[PDB]
Amino acid sequence: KLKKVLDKLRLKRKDISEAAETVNKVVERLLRRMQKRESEFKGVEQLNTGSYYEHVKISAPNEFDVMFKLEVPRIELQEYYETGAFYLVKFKRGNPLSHFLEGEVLSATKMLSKFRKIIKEEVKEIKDIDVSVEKEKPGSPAVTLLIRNPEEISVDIILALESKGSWPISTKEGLPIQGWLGTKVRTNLRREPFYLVPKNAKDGNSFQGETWRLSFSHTEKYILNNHGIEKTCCESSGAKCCRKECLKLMKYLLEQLKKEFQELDAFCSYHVKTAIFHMWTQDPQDSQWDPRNLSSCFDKLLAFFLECLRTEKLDHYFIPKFNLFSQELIDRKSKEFLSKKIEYERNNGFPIFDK
DNA sequence: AAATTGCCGAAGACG
DNA sequence: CGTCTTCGGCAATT
Ligand SMILES: Nc1nc2c(ncn2[C@@H]2O[C@@H]3COP(=O)(O)O[C@H]4[C@@H](O)[C@H](n5cnc6c(N)ncnc65)O[C@@H]4COP(=O)(O)O[C@@H]2[C@@H]3O)c(=O)[nH]1
Ligand SMILES: [Zn+2]
Repeated sequence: KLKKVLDKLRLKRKDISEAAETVNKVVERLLRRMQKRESEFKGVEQLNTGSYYEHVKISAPNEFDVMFKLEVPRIELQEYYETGAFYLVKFKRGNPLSHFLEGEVLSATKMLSKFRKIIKEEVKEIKDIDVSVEKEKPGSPAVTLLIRNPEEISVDIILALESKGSWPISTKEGLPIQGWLGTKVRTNLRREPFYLVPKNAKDGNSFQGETWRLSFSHTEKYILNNHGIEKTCCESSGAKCCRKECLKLMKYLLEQLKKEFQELDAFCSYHVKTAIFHMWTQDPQDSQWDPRNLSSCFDKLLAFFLECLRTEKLDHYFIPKFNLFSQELIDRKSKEFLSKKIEYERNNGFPIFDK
């Protein structure tokens, strides 16, 4: 049954070819524009991120996430209150970024506005492809493209500051992978740079326009590609596990529920991905994720998610004091609403999987 | 030093 | 299952 759902969720090679060809053409053109010439974003490099490049994209290849990352040396971070995730950026000259300053502080809003303006002008010159820039979203770090290939494809272009220093201390007790992927992996991952994206902290019913947010799309991608306690997990001379399949089933469940209940707008795939990371830490043995145990693994994930929902607590995997299910982010009656919907599908063999 | 190229793992496709 | 194929990612090369 779950097996038949996964077959339905599996992407088609022909759809992947058509979508990728068009997406890569458009992105490459955008990145080229950033490089040339008197652009403040001149040194940006591309990193592909999110569901599709993690191989956990379901149903259709119609959503692509890409980071344009700018190394900016000699920055000092100041934690915006005690959020753990949000920061203000200051500088340790006649530099490319001096006009994005709001006093001594590097403004996320200003920098993102220019970045978006450049993309809009470049997109206007694309004539062989039907692509447009979607309207700006409140507190989004993304410049979102809309492509008609003729099928609809969304591409999020995410500006990110790259910092080569050690990660901010709010992450010190995050990434608890020591009994799973191990201490050498954790240490090496934490020696990689960290990123800030111009997503603003929500302060009441407004946004703080200078704040940036930590991003670990890079570490997350590595983990999804290197997810076993055994090095050969899912390799050609190793054993297939069901970790990713279990994540797909969960994303699907949430996706289907979101399509018909508007009171679930505050929930998203990132909550599901965060939940399963915790599950992978809780159950690190590959033997616990044998494909023969898919049903029980999915049920265990469901139970864990319901418990996060009920206790109003889902710790960011990298920033443990940052609660994705705080009352401030998601109202209590939204969590109770999702709770009842999940229990129903769980007690009725997921009729919603039949669309 | 932008752009090309080699190399192969991940996973879809099909028997 | 095994074998084949395409795509993504990386960095040496020029
Ligand atoms: N592409 C992309 N979109 C993002 C990201 N963060 C947030 N968003 C979209 O930006 C709009 C405002 O974000 P919200 O905080 O209101 O809603 C998000 C956020 O709560 C959380 N979420 C999603 N992704 C993350 C990541 N990567 N880290 C931490 N929290 C995350 O859940 C909601 C998910 O909805 P979303 O598709 O992200 O839409 C957000 C809103 O459009 C981002 O990093 N990358
Ligand atoms: Zn595996």
